Amino acid sequence: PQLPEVETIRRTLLPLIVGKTIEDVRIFWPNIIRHPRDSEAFAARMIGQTVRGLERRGKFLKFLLDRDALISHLRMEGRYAVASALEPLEPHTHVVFCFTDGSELRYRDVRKFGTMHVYAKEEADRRPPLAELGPEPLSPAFSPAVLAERAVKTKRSVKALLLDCTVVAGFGNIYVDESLFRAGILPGRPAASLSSKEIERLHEEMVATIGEAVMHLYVYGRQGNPCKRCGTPIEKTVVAGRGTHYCPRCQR
DNA sequence: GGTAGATCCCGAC
DNA sequence: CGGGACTAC
Ligand SMILES: [Zn+2]
Repeated sequence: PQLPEVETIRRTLLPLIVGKTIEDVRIFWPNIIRHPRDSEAFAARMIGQTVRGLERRGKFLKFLLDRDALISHLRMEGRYAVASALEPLEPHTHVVFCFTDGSELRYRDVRKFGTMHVYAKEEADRRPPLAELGPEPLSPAFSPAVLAERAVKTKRSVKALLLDCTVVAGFGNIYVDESLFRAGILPGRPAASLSSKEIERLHEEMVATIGEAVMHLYVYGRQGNPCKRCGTPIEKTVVAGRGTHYCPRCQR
């Protein structure tokens, strides 16, 4: 799930778990648990705590309990469901939080790339994976000025810059490619090569693109198909180690 | 310190 | 082969 999907999850999941008390935590793939390193300590500390809130930072979910926060990332294919402890689990279920009311919060992930970290609430923001996370793309904290400052100080491509979690929180591949197209900027452009005008335009499109989604693709996954604006075949290459889609006419 | 690289998984190729 | 977010040049 990308940022907008994670926000939907945050909004929809909260009422399904708020006020419920954890009675057990069951772990079927320990590698998902990143802190405490010992999955048994992770499970033990959560028992007896009640879910009080659910927040989002980038693509991370932050479950707020009594004492602790659970920081969860779903990566490409992770998903949460709330269901009865009486029913068989769905395939690829790796972590289950059992509540005293007989319901469960279940984490599924066919790829097993997801991560979970638990810390005392007051420590979560200064520990991995939240430490160093950049500003929310939809917050005034993410400004053209902030973007420009990062762009000038690097030799990397503009795409690499936007994918950097320290630059902006949870701005995914699909939105990077779409935003760059809408801004008329080639993904392989050196970040430092962007004019003040281009930085302003890029910020504008980043906010518009992801903002619209949080509330029709031009290039992403459209290689070999005509550009919706000019008819030129969309091309796909590798930039910043990722599949990258662009129109060679609209973007410069 | 900045930057790339190794790293995890497994279904679709 | 792809992909989000600790180690070594
Ligand atoms: Zn075009």
